[PDB]
Amino acid sequence: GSSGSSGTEEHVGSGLECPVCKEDYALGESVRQLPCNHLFHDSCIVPWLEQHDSCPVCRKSLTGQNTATNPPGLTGVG
Ligand SMILES: [Zn+2]
Ligand SMILES: [Zn+2]
Repeated sequence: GSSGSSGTEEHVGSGLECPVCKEDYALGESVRQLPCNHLFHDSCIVPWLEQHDSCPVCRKSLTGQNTATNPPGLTGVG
């Protein structure tokens, strides 16, 4: 009958679609991984962390040292 398998690699394409838009990834699509084991589109997270600086899913504090930390961009930012 039907014989064949591939598996579930870290980033192969298994329910890993970006949560920000809930669409999907792409070999060429620049993806970003979080310290909480959560990936996100380099175009969905970039503009996110620069506003919340956390995970849009679990919001896992992406900082441990003192508050004094390099800014996401320029004072202008909200
Ligand atoms: Zn996205
Ligand atoms: Zn997370």
